[PDB]
Amino acid sequence: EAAQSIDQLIKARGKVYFGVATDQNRLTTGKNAAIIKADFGMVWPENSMSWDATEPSQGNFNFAGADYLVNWAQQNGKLIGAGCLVWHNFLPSWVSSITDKNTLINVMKNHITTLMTRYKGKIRTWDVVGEAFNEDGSLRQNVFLNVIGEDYIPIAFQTARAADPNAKLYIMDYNLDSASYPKTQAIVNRVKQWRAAGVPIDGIGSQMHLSAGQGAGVLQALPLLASAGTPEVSILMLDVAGASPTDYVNVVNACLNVQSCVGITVMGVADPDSAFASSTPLLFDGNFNPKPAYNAIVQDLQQSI
Ligand SMILES: O=[N+]([O-])c1ccc2nn[nH]c2c1
Repeated sequence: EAAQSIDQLIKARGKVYFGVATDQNRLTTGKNAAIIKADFGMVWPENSMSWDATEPSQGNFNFAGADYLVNWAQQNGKLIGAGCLVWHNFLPSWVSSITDKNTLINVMKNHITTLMTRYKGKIRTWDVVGEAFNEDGSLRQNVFLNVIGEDYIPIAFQTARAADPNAKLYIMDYNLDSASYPKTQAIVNRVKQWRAAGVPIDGIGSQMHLSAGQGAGVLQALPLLASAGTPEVSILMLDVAGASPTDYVNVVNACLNVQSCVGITVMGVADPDSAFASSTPLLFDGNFNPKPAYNAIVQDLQQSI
Protein backbone atom coordinates (compact mmCIF):
# COMPACT_ATOMS: atom_id res chain seq x y z
CA GLU A 1 0.00 0.00 0.00
CA ALA A 2 1.09 3.55 -0.73
CA ALA A 3 2.77 5.76 1.83
CA GLN A 4 3.12 3.31 4.72
CA SER A 5 6.77 3.92 5.78
CA ILE A 6 6.85 6.14 8.84
CA ASP A 7 10.44 7.04 8.03
CA GLN A 8 9.55 8.10 4.51
CA LEU A 9 6.59 10.05 5.85
CA ILE A 10 8.54 11.80 8.60
CA LYS A 11 11.23 12.75 6.13
CA ALA A 12 8.54 14.28 3.93
CA ARG A 13 7.64 16.48 6.94
CA GLY A 14 11.17 17.73 7.16
CA LYS A 15 12.60 15.42 9.79
CA VAL A 16 15.70 13.33 9.48
CA TYR A 17 14.51 9.87 10.41
CA PHE A 18 12.30 7.41 12.14
CA GLY A 19 14.68 4.88 13.63
CA VAL A 20 14.82 1.69 15.63
CA ALA A 21 17.18 -0.19 17.88
CA THR A 22 18.30 -3.54 16.54
CA ASP A 23 21.21 -5.92 16.39
CA GLN A 24 22.38 -9.09 14.63
CA ASN A 25 20.03 -11.44 16.44
CA ARG A 26 17.02 -9.39 15.28
CA LEU A 27 18.20 -8.75 11.79
CA THR A 28 18.50 -12.43 11.09
CA THR A 29 15.11 -13.42 12.58
CA GLY A 30 11.49 -12.52 12.46
CA LYS A 31 10.57 -9.83 9.93
CA ASN A 32 12.81 -7.23 11.49
CA ALA A 33 15.14 -6.72 8.55
CA ALA A 34 12.25 -6.38 6.13
CA ILE A 35 10.40 -3.92 8.32
CA ILE A 36 13.49 -1.85 9.00
CA LYS A 37 14.31 -1.74 5.31
CA ALA A 38 10.83 -0.56 4.43
CA ASP A 39 9.80 1.58 7.33
CA PHE A 40 12.82 2.94 9.19
CA GLY A 41 15.69 5.20 8.23
CA MET A 42 18.15 4.82 11.09
CA VAL A 43 19.30 2.04 13.33
CA TRP A 44 21.05 1.79 16.59
CA PRO A 45 22.79 -1.11 18.18
CA GLU A 46 20.42 -2.24 20.90
CA ASN A 47 23.24 -3.66 23.01
CA SER A 48 26.32 -4.30 20.91
CA MET A 49 27.89 -0.87 21.51
CA SER A 50 27.57 -1.04 25.30
CA TRP A 51 30.67 -0.94 27.40
CA ASP A 52 30.09 -4.53 28.49
CA ALA A 53 29.82 -5.59 24.85
CA THR A 54 32.67 -3.55 23.52
CA GLU A 55 35.37 -3.40 26.19
CA PRO A 56 34.85 -6.33 28.50
CA SER A 57 38.39 -6.05 29.85
CA GLN A 58 40.55 -3.07 30.00
CA GLY A 59 41.75 -1.94 26.61
CA ASN A 60 40.58 -5.10 24.84
CA PHE A 61 37.71 -4.36 22.52
CA ASN A 62 35.03 -6.59 21.00
CA PHE A 63 33.55 -5.21 17.80
CA ALA A 64 32.01 -8.17 16.04
CA GLY A 65 28.49 -7.36 17.10
CA ALA A 66 28.68 -3.64 16.50
CA ASP A 67 30.42 -4.18 13.19
CA TYR A 68 27.55 -6.38 12.04
CA LEU A 69 25.05 -3.66 12.79
CA VAL A 70 27.09 -0.93 11.16
CA ASN A 71 27.67 -3.02 8.07
CA TRP A 72 24.02 -3.95 7.74
CA ALA A 73 23.03 -0.33 8.08
CA GLN A 74 25.47 0.74 5.44
CA GLN A 75 24.39 -2.00 3.09
CA ASN A 76 20.80 -0.97 3.52
CA GLY A 77 21.26 2.76 3.31
CA LYS A 78 20.36 3.45 6.92
CA LEU A 79 21.73 6.10 9.16
CA ILE A 80 23.39 4.88 12.33
CA GLY A 81 23.16 6.09 15.87
CA ALA A 82 25.20 4.50 18.59
CA GLY A 83 25.82 4.58 22.29
CA CYS A 84 26.07 4.79 25.13
CA LEU A 85 29.71 5.71 25.57
CA VAL A 86 29.55 6.85 29.19
CA TRP A 87 26.79 5.77 31.56
CA HIS A 88 26.25 3.63 34.59
CA ASN A 89 24.57 0.81 32.71
CA PHE A 90 26.26 -2.19 31.20
CA LEU A 91 29.60 -1.33 32.87
CA PRO A 92 32.21 -3.86 33.40
CA SER A 93 33.36 -4.35 36.94
CA TRP A 94 36.89 -3.41 35.87
CA VAL A 95 35.59 0.09 35.22
CA SER A 96 33.50 0.31 38.35
CA SER A 97 36.43 -0.68 40.54
CA ILE A 98 38.63 2.21 39.43
CA THR A 99 39.22 4.79 42.16
CA ASP A 100 41.91 7.05 40.67
CA LYS A 101 40.68 10.15 38.83
CA ASN A 102 43.28 10.38 36.11
CA THR A 103 43.10 6.64 35.51
CA LEU A 104 39.34 6.74 35.04
CA ILE A 105 39.58 9.84 32.83
CA ASN A 106 41.99 8.02 30.60
CA VAL A 107 39.95 4.77 30.63
CA MET A 108 36.90 6.80 29.66
CA LYS A 109 38.71 8.69 26.95
CA ASN A 110 40.19 5.50 25.51
CA HIS A 111 36.74 3.92 25.47
CA ILE A 112 35.23 6.93 23.72
CA THR A 113 38.08 7.40 21.28
CA THR A 114 38.43 3.75 20.34
CA LEU A 115 34.78 3.26 19.59
CA MET A 116 34.33 6.51 17.78
CA THR A 117 37.53 6.13 15.79
CA ARG A 118 36.57 2.70 14.56
CA TYR A 119 33.38 4.07 13.07
CA LYS A 120 34.67 7.54 12.26
CA GLY A 121 32.48 9.29 9.75
CA LYS A 122 29.92 6.43 9.73
CA ILE A 123 27.85 7.36 12.73
CA ARG A 124 25.34 10.16 12.57
CA THR A 125 24.62 10.37 16.27
CA TRP A 126 26.59 9.27 19.30
CA ASP A 127 24.96 9.12 22.68
CA VAL A 128 28.07 10.12 24.59
CA VAL A 129 26.69 10.53 28.09
CA GLY A 130 23.60 8.82 29.37
CA GLU A 131 21.56 8.77 32.52
CA ALA A 132 23.73 11.38 34.19
CA PHE A 133 20.93 12.81 36.34
CA ASN A 134 19.16 11.82 39.48
CA GLU A 135 15.40 12.19 39.59
CA ASP A 136 15.75 15.35 41.65
CA GLY A 137 17.96 16.89 38.98
CA SER A 138 21.28 16.54 40.78
CA LEU A 139 24.00 14.63 38.98
CA ARG A 140 23.91 10.89 39.37
CA GLN A 141 26.67 9.58 41.61
CA ASN A 142 27.94 6.96 39.21
CA VAL A 143 31.55 5.88 39.13
CA PHE A 144 32.50 8.73 36.80
CA LEU A 145 31.02 11.40 39.01
CA ASN A 146 32.36 9.82 42.18
CA VAL A 147 35.90 9.43 40.89
CA ILE A 148 36.34 12.17 38.30
CA GLY A 149 33.77 14.64 39.50
CA GLU A 150 31.45 16.63 37.31
CA ASP A 151 34.13 17.39 34.74
CA TYR A 152 33.65 13.89 33.41
CA ILE A 153 30.81 15.19 31.24
CA PRO A 154 32.74 18.03 29.57
CA ILE A 155 35.68 15.67 29.16
CA ALA A 156 33.57 12.98 27.54
CA PHE A 157 32.07 15.43 25.04
CA GLN A 158 35.35 17.14 24.23
CA THR A 159 36.94 13.71 23.70
CA ALA A 160 34.12 12.60 21.47
CA ARG A 161 34.23 15.74 19.38
CA ALA A 162 37.94 15.23 18.77
CA ALA A 163 37.45 11.55 17.91
CA ASP A 164 34.84 12.19 15.25
CA PRO A 165 33.99 15.82 14.55
CA ASN A 166 31.29 14.68 12.11
CA ALA A 167 29.11 12.97 14.70
CA LYS A 168 26.33 14.70 16.52
CA LEU A 169 27.02 14.30 20.19
CA TYR A 170 24.15 13.74 22.57
CA ILE A 171 23.42 13.54 26.22
CA MET A 172 20.42 11.34 26.93
CA ASP A 173 18.20 10.58 29.88
CA TYR A 174 14.90 9.09 30.85
CA ASN A 175 12.08 10.62 32.86
CA LEU A 176 12.35 13.81 30.84
CA ASP A 177 8.68 13.44 29.89
CA SER A 178 7.05 15.97 32.17
CA ALA A 179 7.85 19.61 31.86
CA SER A 180 7.41 20.18 35.58
CA TYR A 181 9.61 17.33 36.69
CA PRO A 182 12.89 18.37 38.28
CA LYS A 183 15.00 16.05 36.13
CA THR A 184 13.63 17.61 32.95
CA GLN A 185 14.30 21.08 34.18
CA ALA A 186 17.75 20.16 35.36
CA ILE A 187 19.09 18.63 32.19
CA VAL A 188 17.99 21.76 30.37
CA ASN A 189 19.60 24.15 32.74
CA ARG A 190 22.78 22.06 32.92
CA VAL A 191 23.09 21.61 29.14
CA LYS A 192 22.72 25.34 28.76
CA GLN A 193 25.56 25.85 31.20
CA TRP A 194 27.79 23.23 29.62
CA ARG A 195 27.23 24.68 26.17
CA ALA A 196 27.94 28.17 27.46
CA ALA A 197 31.27 26.70 28.58
CA GLY A 198 31.87 25.45 25.06
CA VAL A 199 31.10 21.82 25.79
CA PRO A 200 30.12 20.29 22.43
CA ILE A 201 26.70 18.93 23.31
CA ASP A 202 24.90 18.83 19.99
CA GLY A 203 21.77 17.11 21.25
CA ILE A 204 19.57 16.05 24.07
CA GLY A 205 17.97 12.67 23.62
CA SER A 206 14.90 11.76 25.59
CA GLN A 207 14.68 8.08 26.46
CA MET A 208 10.93 7.79 26.19
CA HIS A 209 10.02 4.57 27.93
CA LEU A 210 6.49 5.67 28.59
CA SER A 211 3.57 4.44 30.58
CA ALA A 212 0.05 4.79 29.25
CA GLY A 213 -1.09 8.37 29.02
CA GLN A 214 2.33 9.94 29.19
CA GLY A 215 2.42 11.00 25.54
CA ALA A 216 0.45 14.14 26.21
CA GLY A 217 3.02 15.53 28.61
CA VAL A 218 5.76 15.15 26.02
CA LEU A 219 4.07 17.91 24.05
CA GLN A 220 5.29 20.25 26.79
CA ALA A 221 8.43 18.42 27.82
CA LEU A 222 10.02 18.18 24.37
CA PRO A 223 9.76 21.91 23.72
CA LEU A 224 11.32 22.37 27.16
CA LEU A 225 14.23 20.11 26.30
CA ALA A 226 14.72 22.03 23.06
CA SER A 227 14.97 25.28 25.04
CA ALA A 228 18.41 24.26 26.20
CA GLY A 229 19.51 25.47 22.77
CA THR A 230 21.20 22.36 21.47
CA PRO A 231 21.13 22.17 17.68
CA GLU A 232 19.21 18.93 17.93
CA VAL A 233 16.94 17.01 20.18
CA SER A 234 15.79 13.47 19.66
CA ILE A 235 13.40 10.88 20.93
CA LEU A 236 15.10 7.63 21.87
CA MET A 237 14.17 4.24 23.14
CA LEU A 238 10.53 4.98 22.50
CA ASP A 239 7.91 2.56 23.69
CA VAL A 240 4.56 3.06 25.34
CA ALA A 241 2.81 0.62 27.62
CA GLY A 242 -0.43 -0.32 25.92
CA ALA A 243 0.73 1.32 22.67
CA SER A 244 -2.20 3.60 22.53
CA PRO A 245 -2.46 5.58 19.29
CA THR A 246 -3.13 8.65 21.42
CA ASP A 247 0.18 8.36 23.22
CA TYR A 248 2.15 7.58 20.07
CA VAL A 249 0.58 10.33 18.04
CA ASN A 250 1.21 12.82 20.84
CA VAL A 251 4.86 11.86 20.89
CA VAL A 252 5.14 12.13 17.11
CA ASN A 253 3.45 15.51 17.13
CA ALA A 254 5.78 16.71 19.84
CA CYS A 255 8.60 15.82 17.45
CA LEU A 256 6.89 17.65 14.60
CA ASN A 257 6.26 20.71 16.78
CA VAL A 258 9.83 21.01 17.91
CA GLN A 259 11.96 22.46 15.12
CA SER A 260 15.18 21.07 16.50
CA CYS A 261 13.82 17.54 16.97
CA VAL A 262 15.48 15.53 14.22
CA GLY A 263 13.76 12.23 14.67
CA ILE A 264 12.40 9.42 16.71
CA THR A 265 13.88 6.05 17.55
CA VAL A 266 11.73 3.25 18.85
CA MET A 267 13.04 0.68 21.21
CA GLY A 268 12.34 -2.25 18.93
CA VAL A 269 10.12 -3.52 16.18
CA ALA A 270 7.80 -6.16 17.56
CA ASP A 271 6.27 -6.57 20.99
CA PRO A 272 7.68 -10.03 21.84
CA ASP A 273 11.16 -8.61 21.48
CA SER A 274 10.63 -5.86 23.97
CA ALA A 275 12.10 -6.04 27.44
CA PHE A 276 8.57 -5.06 28.41
CA ALA A 277 6.70 -7.53 26.22
CA SER A 278 3.74 -8.02 28.53
CA SER A 279 3.02 -4.31 28.13
CA THR A 280 2.85 -4.73 24.31
CA PRO A 281 4.49 -1.34 23.95
CA LEU A 282 5.82 -1.35 20.38
CA LEU A 283 4.43 -0.63 16.95
CA PHE A 284 4.31 -4.19 15.57
CA ASP A 285 2.78 -7.28 17.14
CA GLY A 286 4.19 -10.80 17.65
CA ASN A 287 3.17 -11.77 14.12
CA PHE A 288 4.98 -8.66 12.78
CA ASN A 289 1.88 -6.86 11.74
CA PRO A 290 1.56 -3.14 12.25
CA LYS A 291 -0.56 -2.20 15.24
CA PRO A 292 -3.11 0.58 15.47
CA ALA A 293 -0.47 2.97 16.77
CA TYR A 294 1.65 2.41 13.66
CA ASN A 295 -1.27 3.15 11.44
CA ALA A 296 -2.14 6.22 13.52
CA ILE A 297 1.38 7.52 13.12
CA VAL A 298 1.04 6.97 9.37
CA GLN A 299 -2.16 8.99 9.29
CA ASP A 300 -0.67 11.69 11.42
CA LEU A 301 2.33 11.98 9.16
CA GLN A 302 0.55 11.77 5.82
CA GLN A 303 0.08 15.10 4.11
CA SER A 304 -3.15 16.89 -1.38
CA ILE A 305 -0.45 19.18 -2.69
O1 LIG B 1 17.03 4.94 20.88
N1 LIG B 1 17.40 3.80 21.15
O2 LIG B 1 16.54 2.86 21.07
C1 LIG B 1 18.67 3.57 21.68
C2 LIG B 1 19.00 2.27 22.06
C3 LIG B 1 20.21 1.98 22.66
C4 LIG B 1 21.10 3.04 22.85
N2 LIG B 1 22.33 3.11 23.39
N3 LIG B 1 22.77 4.41 23.31
N4 LIG B 1 21.81 5.12 22.73
C5 LIG B 1 20.76 4.34 22.43
C6 LIG B 1 19.55 4.61 21.83
